[PDB]
Amino acid sequence: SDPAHTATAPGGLSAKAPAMTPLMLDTSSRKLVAWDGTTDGAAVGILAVAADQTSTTLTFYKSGTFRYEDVLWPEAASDETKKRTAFAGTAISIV
Amino acid sequence: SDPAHTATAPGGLSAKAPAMTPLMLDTSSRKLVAWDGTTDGAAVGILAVAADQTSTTLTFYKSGTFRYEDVLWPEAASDETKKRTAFAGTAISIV
Amino acid sequence: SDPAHTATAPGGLSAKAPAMTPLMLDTSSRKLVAWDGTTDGAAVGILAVAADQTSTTLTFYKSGTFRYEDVLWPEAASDETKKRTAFAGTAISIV
Repeated sequence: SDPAHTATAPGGLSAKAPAMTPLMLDTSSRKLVAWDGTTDGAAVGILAVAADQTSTTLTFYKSGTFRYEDVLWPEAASDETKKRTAFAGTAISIV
Repeated sequence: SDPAHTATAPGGLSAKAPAMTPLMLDTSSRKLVAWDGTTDGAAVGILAVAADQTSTTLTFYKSGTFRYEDVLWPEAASDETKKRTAFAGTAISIV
Repeated sequence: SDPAHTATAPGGLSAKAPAMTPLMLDTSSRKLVAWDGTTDGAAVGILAVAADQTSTTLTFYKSGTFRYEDVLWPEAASDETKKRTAFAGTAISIV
């Protein structure tokens, strides 16, 4: 049914991040960074391999269905519905 | 070919919506609602399972290729081109 | 591996475009046109069949993984990172 395809892109993480972390683009450099949890519609992917500020390239999921309880959401994303639709319009969804 | 993958998310419809209805996010709650046909780029999916105002979860297509004539476009979407590219950037397209 | 799915949409090119040309929506007509290389986040597809200003329909990739070296980026897209994440959030990625 729904394949979880991976992808790679330049990383600009501020700190170490585990797999299952939502990612967004930095608006200035357009590197992948952790989603802030507060910018609506900014999530673009889910980190697939743990990484940090030294990681030049990140490996991330660009498709699939992920359980709500399995994604390591940022604490600032305090609303369950906005998390559940954080990937709407991408090939990623939340169950 | 181009399988049509489904997804689920919280719903906030105000009226009955048959399958094949384009959906957008509500800008306040970020629940899935009917695409208004007037906010450019806001369509995120196509309802897969008929639903209504009591539906708490909507089941929607997040990929696939759909015939222009089969999608139940909102009437306020009066321009054919803008309908045909309403899903550009998503995994959905119109033929 | 990650299938590259095609799509069709109304085209609005003003010049010849070979296959592998990044595409964006025209913000007035919402026809598919060449990505300018400067509007951040506007790339929505990669042309799959060469086209020109006479083409009424463009045939494009809406998913897949493409090599950075194979995509025919516009000259104005001068920053490698911004090209590499030009499709983030779509079903397309760059390797």
